[PDB]
Amino acid sequence: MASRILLNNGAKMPILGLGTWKSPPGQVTEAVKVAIDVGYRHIDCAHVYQNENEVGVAIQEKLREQVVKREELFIVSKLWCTYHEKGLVKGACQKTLSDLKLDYLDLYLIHWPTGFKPGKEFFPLDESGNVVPSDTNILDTWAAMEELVDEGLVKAIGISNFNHLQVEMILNKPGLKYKPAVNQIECHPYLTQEKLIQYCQSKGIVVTAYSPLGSPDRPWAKPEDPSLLEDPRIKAIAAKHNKTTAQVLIRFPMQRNLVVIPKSVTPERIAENFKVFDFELSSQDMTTLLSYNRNWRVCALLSCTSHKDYPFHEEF
Ligand SMILES: NC(=O)c1ccc[n+]([C@@H]2O[C@H](COP(=O)([O-])OP(=O)(O)OC[C@H]3O[C@@H](n4cnc5c(N)ncnc54)[C@H](OP(=O)(O)O)[C@@H]3O)[C@@H](O)[C@H]2O)c1
Ligand SMILES: O=C(O)COc1cc(Cl)ccc1C(=O)NCc1ccc(I)cc1F
Repeated sequence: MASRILLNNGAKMPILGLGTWKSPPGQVTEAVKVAIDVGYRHIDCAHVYQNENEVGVAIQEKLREQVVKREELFIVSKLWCTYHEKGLVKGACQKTLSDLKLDYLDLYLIHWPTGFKPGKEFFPLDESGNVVPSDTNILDTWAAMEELVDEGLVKAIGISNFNHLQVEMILNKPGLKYKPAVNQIECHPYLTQEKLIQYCQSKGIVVTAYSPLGSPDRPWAKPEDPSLLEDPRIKAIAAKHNKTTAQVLIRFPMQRNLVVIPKSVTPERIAENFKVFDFELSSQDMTTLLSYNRNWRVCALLSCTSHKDYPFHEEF
């Protein structure tokens, strides 16, 4: 299987990338350096992760060392919810560019479909704990994203955590100039996303699977939640292939024509996670993994559920 997938902007995107949410700032520079040294060419970032400066130090060092050329890297970031307004989008993108020490992003995503009140706080709340919306909508935010392409700040634009109706709304936007290249969504054997993936793929939108290992380090994890890495059924498939459970969990979305972005700051795991191009899951393996779906989400948040554009009320 080829290492990159063709986007609807004409550029190629590496199907494996390194995730950076929760990567501590004192560890992520080494994580990204190691990743690039062992072959990663795609890094998934976001302003809200609070570690783009440190990710950028690694990228810049590897470019300066001539370990890789800029054209060989595929750097992704995301517009946070408190920057959905017309007059804030460019500055948000530029802050990310400055922190990453880049003059363009390969892909810039609307991180969530919901706009929040601008200000210092990433999750502005009212006194009862509900997020405070902005009156921005996904269509006007999209027009602002299109401007970034036309200004040379980003090579591609896309969306993240958009449900099928929200994707459809973007595709049906009056005067749409650039289609979204990517929809980045949670996807793993407990949340298989067949409906949303088929819709996006049918429209030429590439899907990126986040939390492919079930995000065991998510800060709201409960001791009782289901665990992909410990699931004996997945362990069995891994054993049959002489691979680790994580390697199976990474290969799974790859064979569905998805991009996948496992996170690690552990050098041995960063390397392990990249060794997924030399085996194949059978169709039966794939269908068996799909059968484990239970519609379980890592990524959901009660404080945001009443926002008009919160994505997870719809079935898909
Ligand atoms: N667009 C969005 O809204 C959104 C939401 C969630 C995630 N994402 C992106 O997707 C990325 C991945 O998702 P995620 O961070 O939620 O979780 P994940 O990649 O599913 O899991 C990360 C966890 O798995 C561990 N791990 C990694 N490789 C392992 C291995 N080979 N064996 C055992 N454990 C392993 C990591 O530990 P160590 O790091 O300690 O090694 C970490 O605790 C994020 O970092 C972010 O870039 C985007
Ligand atoms: O959103 C992400 O990329 C990962 O999740 C988070 C990352 C950070 Cl730095 C802070 C918070 C979250 C988090 O609560 N995500 C869940 C979530 C956020 C926003 C909305 I709108 C809905 C959600 F489910």
